[PDB]
Amino acid sequence: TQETVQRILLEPYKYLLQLPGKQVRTKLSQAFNHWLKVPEDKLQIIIEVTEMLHNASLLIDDIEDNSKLRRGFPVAHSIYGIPSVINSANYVYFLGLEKVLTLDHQDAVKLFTRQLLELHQGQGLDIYWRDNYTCPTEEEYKAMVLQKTGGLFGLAVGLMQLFSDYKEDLKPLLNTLGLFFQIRDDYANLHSKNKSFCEDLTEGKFSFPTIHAIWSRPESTQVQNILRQRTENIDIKKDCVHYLEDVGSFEYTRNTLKELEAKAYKQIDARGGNPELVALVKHLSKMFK
Amino acid sequence: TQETVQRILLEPYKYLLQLPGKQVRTKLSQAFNHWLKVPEDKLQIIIEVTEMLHNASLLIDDIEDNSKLRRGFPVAHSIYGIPSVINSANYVYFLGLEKVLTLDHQDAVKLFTRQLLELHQGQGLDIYWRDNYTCPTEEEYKAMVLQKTGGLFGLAVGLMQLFSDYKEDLKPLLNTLGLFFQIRDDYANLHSSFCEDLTEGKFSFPTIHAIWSRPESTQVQNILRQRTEYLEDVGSFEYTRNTLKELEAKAYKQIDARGGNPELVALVKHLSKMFK
Repeated sequence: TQETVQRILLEPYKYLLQLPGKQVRTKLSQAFNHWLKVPEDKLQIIIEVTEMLHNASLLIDDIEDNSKLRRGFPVAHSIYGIPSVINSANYVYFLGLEKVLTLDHQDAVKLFTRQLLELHQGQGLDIYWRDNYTCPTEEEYKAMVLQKTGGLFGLAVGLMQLFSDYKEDLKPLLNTLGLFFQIRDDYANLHSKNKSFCEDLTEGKFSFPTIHAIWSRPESTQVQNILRQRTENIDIKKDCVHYLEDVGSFEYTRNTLKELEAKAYKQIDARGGNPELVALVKHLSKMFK
Repeated sequence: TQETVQRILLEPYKYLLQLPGKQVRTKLSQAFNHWLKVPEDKLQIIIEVTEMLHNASLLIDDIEDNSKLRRGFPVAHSIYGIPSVINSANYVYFLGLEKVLTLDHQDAVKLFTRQLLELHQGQGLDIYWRDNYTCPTEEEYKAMVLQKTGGLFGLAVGLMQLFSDYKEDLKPLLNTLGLFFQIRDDYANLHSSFCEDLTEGKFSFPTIHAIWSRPESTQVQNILRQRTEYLEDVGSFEYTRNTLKELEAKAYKQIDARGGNPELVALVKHLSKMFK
């Protein structure tokens, strides 16, 4: 009956849509429309595509990170099982490709193909580093973030620019915003004090503050011992936070974010200014200010 | 030095490739070019896409069925972990789409999307029945197989048809070959345990016959899910053997209806020795 089969195939995806989300990709797309001025018919398809693909990748991320909860609620594969979530999220990917084909543009699929290939390289490296106990350098981590986060950012803005007269190069600004967002999340996860606490330590992932501490003081192995343990001991995680403070990694992260915030303002002005985008950067910058 | 990233991302996929296995999709697609006469440069790209999608779907299936072994060796996620295999397989999916774009044909991506959506609908039904222990009927299983297995055969011949003037209908033969190859794999895995797959809810052609050969009022189970609502007294393996014997004969008549194809006939006859 087709409508029946699509219903059971989208069930894990529909569960995730009800969970609390931030929709930052929507808020960044609307800010970039200040320049691009994309007609509303194409713009809605673009936004649906982007959030479709972003929501499907969250389903996959939670499996790949062994997450237990998502925003306070049980994770999707805890309820529907790993096999259903994989097939559902993967099915959504190709529903997104099907929707991209409705934009009626020869370059749209090429963009889709490139950006999804970028996101899988980013996510793959991040997984590989964690699963093979290989701590990346700061440069390597930044290069990976540009792919993992720049993937969907670049898909949205790139597709918009296909239907815009504004042809200026927005890729440097997008790279700054990709780093800014990811490192700000790394900082919040650890520098924060019901609510989850340092779940990146429990997930054993190398984040920006832990990477700095590892290479800053290689004589010590404290952070490695905690990440390898992949434990949920609150006290062990608290001791990791105390270490990153004395080593000065939280300050290093704040200075990195402040420098990124300043580059974003300089890059936004070069592109002609964008009060919506500027206001958004400032509001997110208070966290480390 | 940046191509190392690509080697890392394809480690689980390359492990399954190295595993000794028949390349039916390749020889089948080469035998179909006896009719379609695709230029060899385009045929090679089509073959690569097909085997890419095939081996990537195998990495995912083994997770989705909790398989322990493939081609006699441990499953890739038992070596590289489930996270790496999911990413690797999905990466190959979009490397396959990128390779399709090199065919330089406006209709290729539309065909790629349609078949990929068909495959995930077949794989999703297979998972749903297994999770709810609602064994499918023979009819339901065969409809599911024509998507989960024909979807890939249909991509290969469909793309070949984009570069050919041959306009004869090959869909009946493809449906026959798809059912044939699937039931043959079902027979081989269970022939040289029944209770294991049954206890675990793994539904295949021989076990489907075992369930529905008796009263089998599995409507209590079907009333618990979005589902709703096997003849002569013979063994399940023998029923599978007769079904396969019928499919081989149907394939021969359909090949003869298309003027003949000695390589295709030889491929079927060779694969048919499994149940004879």
